[PDB]
Amino acid sequence: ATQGQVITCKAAVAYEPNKPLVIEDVQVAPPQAGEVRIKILYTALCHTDAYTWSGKDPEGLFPCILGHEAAGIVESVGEGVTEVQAGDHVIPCYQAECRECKFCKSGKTNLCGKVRSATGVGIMMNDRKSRFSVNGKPIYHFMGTSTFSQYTVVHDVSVAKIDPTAPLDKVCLLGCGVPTGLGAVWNTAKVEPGSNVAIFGLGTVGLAVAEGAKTAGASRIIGIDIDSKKYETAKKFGVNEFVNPKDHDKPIQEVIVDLTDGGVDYSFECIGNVSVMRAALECCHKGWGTSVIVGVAASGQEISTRPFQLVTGRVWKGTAFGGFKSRTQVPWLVEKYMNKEIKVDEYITHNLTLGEINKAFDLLHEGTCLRCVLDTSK
Amino acid sequence: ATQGQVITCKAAVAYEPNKPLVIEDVQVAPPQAGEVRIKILYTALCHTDAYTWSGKDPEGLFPCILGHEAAGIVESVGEGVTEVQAGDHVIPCYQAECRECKFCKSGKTNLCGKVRSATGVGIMMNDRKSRFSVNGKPIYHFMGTSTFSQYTVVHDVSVAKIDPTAPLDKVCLLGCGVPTGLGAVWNTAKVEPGSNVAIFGLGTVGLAVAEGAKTAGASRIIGIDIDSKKYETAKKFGVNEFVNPKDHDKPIQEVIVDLTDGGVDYSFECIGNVSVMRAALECCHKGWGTSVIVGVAASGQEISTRPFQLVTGRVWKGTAFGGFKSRTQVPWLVEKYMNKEIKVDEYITHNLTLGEINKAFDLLHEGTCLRCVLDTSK
Ligand SMILES: NC(=O)C1=CN([C@@H]2O[C@H](COP(=O)(O)OP(=O)(O)OC[C@H]3O[C@@H](n4cnc5c(N)ncnc54)[C@H](O)[C@@H]3O)[C@@H](O)[C@H]2O)C=CC1
Ligand SMILES: NC(=O)C1=CN([C@@H]2O[C@H](COP(=O)(O)OP(=O)(O)OC[C@H]3O[C@@H](n4cnc5c(N)ncnc54)[C@H](O)[C@@H]3O)[C@@H](O)[C@H]2O)C=CC1
Ligand SMILES: [Zn+2]
Ligand SMILES: [Zn+2]
Ligand SMILES: [Zn+2]
Ligand SMILES: [Zn+2]
Repeated sequence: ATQGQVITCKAAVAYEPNKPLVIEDVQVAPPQAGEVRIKILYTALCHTDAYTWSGKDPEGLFPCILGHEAAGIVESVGEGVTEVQAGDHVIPCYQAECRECKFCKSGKTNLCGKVRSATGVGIMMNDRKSRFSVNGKPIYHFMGTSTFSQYTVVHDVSVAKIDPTAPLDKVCLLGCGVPTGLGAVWNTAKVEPGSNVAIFGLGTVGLAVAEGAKTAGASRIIGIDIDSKKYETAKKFGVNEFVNPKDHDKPIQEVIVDLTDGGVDYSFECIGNVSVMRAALECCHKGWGTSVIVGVAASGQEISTRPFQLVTGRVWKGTAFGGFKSRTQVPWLVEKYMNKEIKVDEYITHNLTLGEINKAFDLLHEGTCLRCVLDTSK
Repeated sequence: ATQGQVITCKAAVAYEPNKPLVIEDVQVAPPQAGEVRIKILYTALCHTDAYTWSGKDPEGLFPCILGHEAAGIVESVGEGVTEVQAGDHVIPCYQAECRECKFCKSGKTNLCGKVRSATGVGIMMNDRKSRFSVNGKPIYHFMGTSTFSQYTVVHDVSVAKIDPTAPLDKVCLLGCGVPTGLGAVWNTAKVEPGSNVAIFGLGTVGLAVAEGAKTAGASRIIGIDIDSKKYETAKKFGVNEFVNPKDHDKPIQEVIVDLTDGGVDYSFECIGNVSVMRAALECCHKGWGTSVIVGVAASGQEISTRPFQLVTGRVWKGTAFGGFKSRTQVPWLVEKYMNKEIKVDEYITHNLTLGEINKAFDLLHEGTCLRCVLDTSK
């Protein structure tokens, strides 16, 4: 048994903004009530990790174990945990689903407040302390997940139990960008067959929106990116027209309006840039157009438009994890992937190891990844 | 000019139930106010035609010119007609869209009563007489369309103006089965991505439902037909599992429930058989399942179920022309076909001429057609 015992293991610790992550031996405490200790086998990285690592995250706390896109196998569970057990295959999710709060009970949102008072400050609810340490001193959790490690401890309300035959080096991506993108189409916008759609930003999120739109039956799927190399790549995900704002003097919204004779039925902003968010709203069609903000803007940044845009029938909205309830629906997305109904594999451009995580981050930084997946054994 | 003049032309006249249609020379009167005379180039036939021809239609009136799935070119228009003109390419529709009645104004239905008091009894609204005759004696219109003719006269509220570059030997199918099927999914049911669907009856309507479901993002698309040869054909339209009721002693609803562990999210009955309609309702999932009746049952036939089926969350509904507004949306479907977003060609199994219409009906009778299209020039 490792159960009830401290586990020493490899993990990538971020000690300071912008410094290379150091691969330490760390102590992972056993799970307390309501907690789940997971053997993480594969973890993906994304710009959300890098953002905090670069010291730009006002909620960032050092030293910490980053990582929030993973899949693994439950090693043990704490007192009272019943939905997973040792041996279950799981995806830890930064977005909880407690099923007991007024948000979960509402039936009108996927947001759940249950553990965010602890996970927002790098600790666990049960004792308001961390489960990670080196040389007797605590290392903060990150986003309730901390998946840059061979083992992590997470709240049971954050653990999705998945099909035990799913490939763990692929379905690690179903914890972040892919569900956000697909559900922005399916849940937040509810795009109807024949809709025309604009997608601003063709990274992983944007490409998942394009797949979502394609699956929902959209007609014109117009991608907008400042990097024209993204178009060739985006075609397999369903993007079927492309505009680079740099090729035009006019604001991009006017360009899209001209291209569609009035605007799109739905737009999605998958960058996190307030000016593009405004453009995405303003390129929607009068009367019925809807824009969904998926991008996460920096602190203090504001979106603007003229109220006539909304008075004349446009709707402004946004999405958090595609509107998916994590514990209930991440398993459902895994099922759809196993049935070849959603892409996952095609988003993984590189496969490295946890040991080479610093190299993964260099790949991320240079725009070379869609998703880079890390094997935590080496 | 043929305009303002009577036109003599070929047309297939049905004089008596079950007798071979006779290809006469007929007189087509010029259009009066609100009417449109159309040079019909291609017309498809379907079981709706045959039903009336076989004398089973209580609204059937003889002698008559059958046919309701066509495409052509406007020859002339009557007083006051402004939405089409001579030379426009058109699809005459059995379902009007006047835009002025309480049904059109409702925003809650595609049914329009405007001309059905005349078209239901084989005549025109303007003068309550027919525009067809042989040897001075009147021939009734059928379904406001009468497309088994080189020329017909229809109400302007029934004429969809379409893209002038569309192939008229294909888009004749967008006046009946294909929109009914696609819109049963898109408009009546509003099937969401990932839904499981059952389709009862894999003719043209059923196959259009399958295409609709596929386009909407459905997961399991289960086809049910008493002819197992329909499965191979149905696969290209999106059917991905198949059940023949004959291979099972249990009622088909129990079979589907077993296959899906509880039932489908949506079912569609595309036959017109009250017992299968009940089966389609009862194979829907508790809590949220919805069945859509597309099939048109015989007079006096009734559907039945136990109320607990509905009390426990199933919804029973039906569709008329897929919920599409004809004049506004048939042009839209043509646009989608031209953009390769909906199939049309694949439903056309044979191409004959109006002269061989009796042979077309034999093909129809033996189950050999999905859709048989007729060139009216020969
Ligand atoms: N709402 C939510 O729950 C979630 C939001 N996100 C957010 O989604 C956004 C995208 O994430 P990823 O796809 O991983 O990022 P990414 O960095 O891989 O992709 C960004 C893309 O936007 C393009 N771009 C940058 N500036 C542009 C401009 N001015 N106009 C057009 N294109 C431009 C880049 O060329 C790049 O292709 C981020 O803000 C991220 O925080 C991510 C996950 C969940
Ligand atoms: N609601 C509306 O607006 C419209 C309704 N319709 C109706 O849709 C229905 C289907 O039309 P089409 O596809 O042209 O007919 P079809 O005759 O081409 O297809 C009927 C299919 O049902 C199958 N079938 C017959 N009995 C069966 C059973 N007991 N169980 C399972 N399968 C069975 C046959 O094998 C055949 O494949 C008809 O009732 C027609 O009147 C057609 C157009 C519009
Ligand atoms: Zn991520
Ligand atoms: Zn909750
Ligand atoms: Zn028909
Ligand atoms: Zn009307």
